Order: sequence, then C-alpha cells, then structure tokens
Amino acid sequence: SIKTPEDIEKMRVAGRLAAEVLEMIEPYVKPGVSTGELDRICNDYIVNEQHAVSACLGYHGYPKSVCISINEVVCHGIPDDAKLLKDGDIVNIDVTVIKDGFHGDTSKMFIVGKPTIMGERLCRITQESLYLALRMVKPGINLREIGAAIQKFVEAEGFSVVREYCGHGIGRGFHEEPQVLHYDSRETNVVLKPGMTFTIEPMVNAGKKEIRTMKDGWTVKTKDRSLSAQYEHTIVVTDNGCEILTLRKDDTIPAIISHDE
Ligand SMILES: CCCC[C@H](N)P(=O)(O)O
Ligand SMILES: [Mn+2]
Ligand code: NA
Repeated sequence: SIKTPEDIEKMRVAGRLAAEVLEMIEPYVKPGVSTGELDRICNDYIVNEQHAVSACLGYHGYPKSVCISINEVVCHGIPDDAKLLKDGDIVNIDVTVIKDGFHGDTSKMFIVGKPTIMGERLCRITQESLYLALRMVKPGINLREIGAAIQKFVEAEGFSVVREYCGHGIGRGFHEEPQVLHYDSRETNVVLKPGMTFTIEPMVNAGKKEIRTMKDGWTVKTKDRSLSAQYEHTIVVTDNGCEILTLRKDDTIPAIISHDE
C-alpha cells in the first residue's frame, strides 16, 4: 500500500504522539515502580491529554495499553501492579497510538538504576542495528537486504536476532503488509517504493536466538533466559530515503534521512 501525502501527515501526528508517550514516561521508570503503574500513567496520558487511544488494548485480547518487557522477556510483556522494577533491569516499553485513524508504533529501552555492563552493551547494539536499518531505507532497496544488514551487524557484535517477530506495514491498520524481518530470509523479496510506511523493531538477545511463549499467550521470553532488547520506529519511505515518524529528543539520528547530494 502507498500512503498519500494526506495519510502521511496523519501518521506524523500519530507517530509523534507515540514518541511523546515514551518521552513522558521516562522519569517514572525507577526502581520500586510497578509496570502496572507505568501502564496507567501512559494510558491516562494517551486518553486524557493526547485525546487518542492505545491500539494495543483489545488487540487479539491484549489486556493493557502498552507492552512492558523486562530482561529475558523479548516482547509483549503485560503490565502488572505486582511486578516492581529493580536496579540493573533493562526495560522495553512499546507504545502504539491511534489518532485520526492512523497508528504510530514505537518502543525504546530504559535501564533501571545502576546499569549492568552487558545490559548497556545489549541496548546500545540493538539501537544501532535499528539506526543502521534506518540509514538504509530508500526506494530501490529490498527488505531482504535490510534484514540481512541488521543480522550481519548484530551477529558481528556478538548477539543474536529473534526470528519469530518482525517489523510490519502500518497505517489505518495496526499490522499491514509487508513483513519486515530483521534477518536474511529467502522468503523476502520486497523492493521499497516511496509512500510505503512500516516499522523496524529489532529484538536482539544477548544469548541464543530461540524464544518461547508463556501460557498467557503473550509474554515471549528467550529460551535460554538471556537478556533481550528492542527498539522500534515507524517510518515512511521518501523519494530518496525515509522519514522517522516517531523520533524522540534522545534519538541520535535525524528525522529525515535523505540520500541526496
Ligand atoms: C499488543 C500487540 C503488540 C503490538 C506491538 N506494537 P508489535 O506487533 O510491533 O510487536
Ligand atoms: Mn510494531
Ligand atoms: Na527484554
């Protein structure tokens, strides 16, 4: 699907709101706070101030407003009032907002209190694998190349790439074509074109790539219980590159990546 300039403008707004949620929640990610409380703050902010709504709530039955994953949890962790954060924890908060009918999906890592050396390294490499993919996006490039580039980098830095979950198209629909794998697959063959909008959300494990899903049907963990990190951005392919729709002040990459001279 190719988004019109109208659709794209609406996605800038939605993406911006999703990013502002992460920028707002940051000071609250402290030792002692529960993930259930972090979820309420995000939701109250999304509904009461941004006047938008979470796309996560109700999606295939998802019970909360944002996904919060800690340490070995790979993704889709469910906020809970009894789960408290502690020093060393690495935490991902994934936000998806719907505004004016369009989605904005983004997530970032937060390290609680005193960081662990490997925890910091894992988050750093994960974010760079996303940045690397983002600087690649431009018409002509194949999604298979993007996934191969992410995997090559991640593996060269001593980590692994989760295969089961991937990025995805997005717009009026939460998940739309195409699938955005973060590794090289023979299944992938998609030449990017301007107007396409999708997400890139690499999940990187400190240990092995294998994962497992808990009985709740949502919580995904690393099979070997090693740490897992993830960063995600929503973008739109431009005539000569791409525009990040969910950029935050702490991002060290500009919103528009143009390959023009
Ligand atoms: C609550 C459903 C999870 C939706 C996540 N944003 P993704 O599908 O990008 O992991
Ligand atoms: Mn996503
Ligand atoms: Na994790």
